[PDB]
Amino acid sequence: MSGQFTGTGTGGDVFKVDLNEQFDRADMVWIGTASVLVWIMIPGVGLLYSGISRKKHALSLMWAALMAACVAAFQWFWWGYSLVFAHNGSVFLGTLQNFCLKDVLGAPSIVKTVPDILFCLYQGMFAAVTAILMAGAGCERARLGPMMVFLFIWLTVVYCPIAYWTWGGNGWLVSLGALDFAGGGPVHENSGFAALAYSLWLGKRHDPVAKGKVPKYKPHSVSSIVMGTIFLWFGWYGFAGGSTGNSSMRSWYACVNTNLAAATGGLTWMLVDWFRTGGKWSTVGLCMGAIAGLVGITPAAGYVPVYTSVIFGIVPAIICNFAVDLKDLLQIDDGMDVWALHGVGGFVGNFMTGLFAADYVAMIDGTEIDGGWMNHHWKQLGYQLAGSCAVAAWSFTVTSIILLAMDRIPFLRIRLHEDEEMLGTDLAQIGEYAYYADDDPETNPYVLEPIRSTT
Amino acid sequence: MSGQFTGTGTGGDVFKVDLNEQFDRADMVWIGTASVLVWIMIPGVGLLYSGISRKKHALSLMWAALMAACVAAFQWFWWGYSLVFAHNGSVFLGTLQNFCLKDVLGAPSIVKTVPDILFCLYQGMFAAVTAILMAGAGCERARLGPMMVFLFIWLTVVYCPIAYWTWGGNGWLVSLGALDFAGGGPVHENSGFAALAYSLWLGKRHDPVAKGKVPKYKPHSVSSIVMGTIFLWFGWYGFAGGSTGNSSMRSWYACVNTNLAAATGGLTWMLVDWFRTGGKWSTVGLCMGAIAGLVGITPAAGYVPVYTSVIFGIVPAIICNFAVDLKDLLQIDDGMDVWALHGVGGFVGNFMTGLFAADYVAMIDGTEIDGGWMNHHWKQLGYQLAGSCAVAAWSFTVTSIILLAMDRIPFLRIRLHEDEEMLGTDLAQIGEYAYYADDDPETNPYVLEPIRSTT
Amino acid sequence: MSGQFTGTGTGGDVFKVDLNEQFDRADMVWIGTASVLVWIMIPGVGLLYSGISRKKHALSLMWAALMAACVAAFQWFWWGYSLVFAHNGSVFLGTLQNFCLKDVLGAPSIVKTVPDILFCLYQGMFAAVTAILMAGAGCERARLGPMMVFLFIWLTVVYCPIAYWTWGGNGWLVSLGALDFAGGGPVHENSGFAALAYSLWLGKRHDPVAKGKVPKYKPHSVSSIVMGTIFLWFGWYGFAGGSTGNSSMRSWYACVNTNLAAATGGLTWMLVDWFRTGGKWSTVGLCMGAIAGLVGITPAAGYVPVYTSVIFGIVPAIICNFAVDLKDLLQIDDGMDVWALHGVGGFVGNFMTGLFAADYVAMIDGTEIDGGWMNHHWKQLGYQLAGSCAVAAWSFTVTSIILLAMDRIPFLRIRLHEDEEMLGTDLAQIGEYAYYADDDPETNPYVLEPIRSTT
Repeated sequence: MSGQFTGTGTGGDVFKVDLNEQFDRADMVWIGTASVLVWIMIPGVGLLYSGISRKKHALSLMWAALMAACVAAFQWFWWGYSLVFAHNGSVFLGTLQNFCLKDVLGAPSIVKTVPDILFCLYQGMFAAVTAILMAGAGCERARLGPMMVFLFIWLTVVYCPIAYWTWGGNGWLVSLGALDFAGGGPVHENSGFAALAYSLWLGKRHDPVAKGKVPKYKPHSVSSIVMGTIFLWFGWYGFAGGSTGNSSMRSWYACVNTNLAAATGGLTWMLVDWFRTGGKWSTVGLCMGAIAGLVGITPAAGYVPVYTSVIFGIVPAIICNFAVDLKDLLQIDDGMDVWALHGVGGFVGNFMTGLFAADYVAMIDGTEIDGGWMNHHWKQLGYQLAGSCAVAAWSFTVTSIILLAMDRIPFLRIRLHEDEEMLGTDLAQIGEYAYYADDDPETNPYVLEPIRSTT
Repeated sequence: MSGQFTGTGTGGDVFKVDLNEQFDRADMVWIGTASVLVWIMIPGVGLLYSGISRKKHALSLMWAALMAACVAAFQWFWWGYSLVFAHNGSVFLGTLQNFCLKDVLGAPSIVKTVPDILFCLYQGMFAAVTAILMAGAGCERARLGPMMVFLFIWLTVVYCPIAYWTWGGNGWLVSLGALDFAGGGPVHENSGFAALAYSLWLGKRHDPVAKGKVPKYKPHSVSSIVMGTIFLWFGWYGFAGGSTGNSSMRSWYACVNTNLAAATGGLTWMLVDWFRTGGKWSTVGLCMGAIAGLVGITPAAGYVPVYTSVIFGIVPAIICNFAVDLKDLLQIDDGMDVWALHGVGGFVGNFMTGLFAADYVAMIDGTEIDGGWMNHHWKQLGYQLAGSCAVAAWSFTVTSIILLAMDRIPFLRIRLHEDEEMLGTDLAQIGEYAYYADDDPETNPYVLEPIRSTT
Repeated sequence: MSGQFTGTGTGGDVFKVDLNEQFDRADMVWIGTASVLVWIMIPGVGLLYSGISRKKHALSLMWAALMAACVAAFQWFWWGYSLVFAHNGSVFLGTLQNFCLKDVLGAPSIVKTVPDILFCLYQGMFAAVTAILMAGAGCERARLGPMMVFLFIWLTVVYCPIAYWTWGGNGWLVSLGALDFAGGGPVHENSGFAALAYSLWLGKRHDPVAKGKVPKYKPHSVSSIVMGTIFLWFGWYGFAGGSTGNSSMRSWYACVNTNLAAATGGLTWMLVDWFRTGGKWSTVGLCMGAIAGLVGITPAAGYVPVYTSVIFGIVPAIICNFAVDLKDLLQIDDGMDVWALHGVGGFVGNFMTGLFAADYVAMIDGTEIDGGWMNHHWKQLGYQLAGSCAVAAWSFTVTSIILLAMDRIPFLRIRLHEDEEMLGTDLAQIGEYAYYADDDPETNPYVLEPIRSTT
């Protein structure tokens, strides 16, 4: 009544109008397919960080990726989507108008080429990828119940505000003119500096794997590293290629850039390791460099000329390779790989987007930008820096607050203090905890949860 | 001659007309993509049931999934497609009009938005998923040759009639008005009660893993469980999202519902295990609950409001978690996990579809239904029950007949009697059977087939 | 200026025209999705050939697949795409007009339904699949630096000319009328006869695994075989289904043919092994037969009637199964599995395409061909043979030249002579090479590179 297209609410009355008439069907199919591709990045993250670990984590990140898929999907439905995309928000956050996805259907989303329900599906996968990056960064000696509560809180007050600034209709970074093609701020920079907060507050200090003359690479499972890198590179075609919101050839241009950045990242990191080790070929390094290039190109893929995409592989791979060495200077391992690849890599890619963004690349599908230094729009570089500094500041500070507030509450503390922690070898010889005898997550039906040596 | 569009046979003469003009190209692309996604559910099933097993099966279900992909694809081409979709069928079964896919091309299928050749591709994947569920349920001490003959027969006289009732142009459940969005009857309820027939006739009785005080969860391979659950959740976007037959936003609505049902299923099952074990976190339980929610939402995903999708996770996860305990009461393990998740989960989801189905959800793409209790269409619940009872009755009874008839034929008996079965340790010390020395399917080039201790 | 559609160069001025208006959006979405699917075939190849190996390769092919993805993507961007698709080529090779993908954007590609940038993405995946087939065939005792230089050279002077003959605007096989639906010449025949050149020049002679009474199947990892076969069959829907360049139902017809050829290949090979071993069921054989059928149907999938697709499974599976026995006659293992499946299988499929190709199958999307023996176009068979003989001759001869020229240059030699090769057990007891103590690529951070026993 008349139920015709409103652009608001559900978008119109399905008994009176065909809400699909507002959208190009092929735009919708590509973003639906891209959503399925982003979903498999979630176990990709878990396999990557399970395999790279120089310590045997009690919690298996391949399994924890499914936990994170569950918690993130519930959080997004409950209020995460609304806090980012309620079409009635301020410049810093949305509202609860779409609580429990009420009225999320056929109105054109902030990306006008797809309806709200499809943009909800797609952008929910980005929230889930960020959740498993965060669970991966903070997984060492984590308690599972507190970890799930932590992810729910962290998505609500760290991810959703930064996403709003980046993508929301009134978000202040959008208005400023900062460029972030595929969510490098909300996913990579954000999770990387949240990882850093974990590292400096809850990570183990003077860690035996980061202390003295110890190997930079000493992986738990190379096959897990490679399988994770496979799922991540495969899924990144949806992550970057879908960030146009349409079926135009800017989507395929973005995919070419993504593949070439991954390829030149992997080769660059391996070559850097070859110089730095005196002639060894680093299995871990090739995979880390592919990830550095994928992270590097994320803010840029739909904005930069194809030949510059090799720079988004080369330069993040070099800078991140040396960032990992900071684990030695701090003597801290926990959380630091996620910070090195996603935090440093995300900062570097965002910065370089202000150099190489081109108005004629964006205009492949009609997208209008001032451009970067390629267009002599010199001010663009400061817009990038303002966004990166704001994301890093908010993620680091608020994550720190959550971690330290939970640490003060005994049943929410995410990581026990060691003097509180009964060893699994001793739990096993108690009958109530005999299942700790099996310390191999491939056969144990139960998570080897940290237990307070107070019962 | 004139070769114009007939709606029958091949659909028209390709030298005179463009058969593609009848269809929206984006509808076709989504259903083609959805078909590829359903295909990877096939190894998903195999990995899931290989990993969950409390017994070391001689036949590897990850490998047997490829066997099932082969046998199902051949059966579907030979006559399975025709028995379901020959456009000239009765109310209980189709015909042999499309034997060896004769004349399967460009006529609009029973789903009018895609042509016959594409609907054949898509629906053939559902048959294959059901084949590996059945091979998984009956895999313990199976003989491979008899198993392949069994699957061919079972698809023909169990799957294809139930599929016809559910999807065929004249199928009686269609006419009755029963709702089954994505094939929960033909795939899940059907395979689950066929599994039950296996369990009660050919499964081992007084089984040491189900007898006395034994662990409910004792998995063969947690990594296989998790990888299977990954492929299943990823592929389920095609399974449910493609069941609209089109590129409309009802497809994406169905995907949101599927993801939220999986997410709330996984968390619910894990929480139930946490209460029931006194505080342990169940690795197996999280994955089983995701599957219970995916099964639960299958008949409902394109029919129910988004906020009700959490109920299709919560309630199947609870009921299935207690259904698994029935393995203790019966002291039978073999076949029972497939019955618990797909049979019980499929029944519960189908039942709840009669409660929560809504005419305004179906109408997102113009689909016309009376609705469920959400529309005060109280009679809908009895239509659901009639379908579930008919599927369970046919699958249980006819599977029982096939299994017991094959058991009476020495060269077709699917599972040897134990008193007929030479132990692999003794075969190994015979020179003709020395390859039984390697009882690990990761390195053995040969299936460790059960051998009659009569040669 | 006027910047309107030119059909050349970038295709027009993005500030004046919408280059996307030239293309059906759903055609573009399917080819973008198909590109992502071909990408996962790359690790598919690596897992397959890592798992089938009867020798423990020091270089892990699952990891080397990512290396090959990197080197192939760079080579394609640098000049590989231009050497195949520069719209200004001769009848044997392209040019450097699109060096570093200059001007590759919105002009219609040689496949007029997609733009250059998308055809570049798609066809680059075929180059990468061929790169990992070649790295797999030559992986035994390979040195990694020389291998990467070899792949770059081999793509440039073996792959790119054969691809040009097959797909280029003026390619001589195109003009002759040879049929090759999905690149069976450039990918399978080419890599298979390049593998053969490796086998006969650099492979080990009188090899203990191929000499005397030794098992035909003795795999390194059955799970790797199965996972590789999963990724290959899943990805082949993009490989074959995308080779129409469009969203028509010829794409879905091609997928039905691909699935049925894989299915009948797998069953046929397993049955042949069952007869030939006296009743054993071959795990490796089922997977090899699926690959033989996938290779067999590649030149044919969009050209032959559905019922003939079973012949593209049966006949390649039989001929390839006996081709593998040639490893016994030669007493050579290295490289020969890639030749047997891709070289022999590719030749057989190409040959049979001249028998079974049908003008009424091609015309499903308007494609015009004379047809094969199904249309009494008897000359078609000689066109197939001319292409297969030219591909095999060029690939074998030029690969031989590259391998033997690199062998003469000490720092480029791909495989050390054994008398040059220090054993890993002795390297380990040197302090500079102690990391050779860990000969298991699952935990070693470094490739176990062959070292000259001269330092």
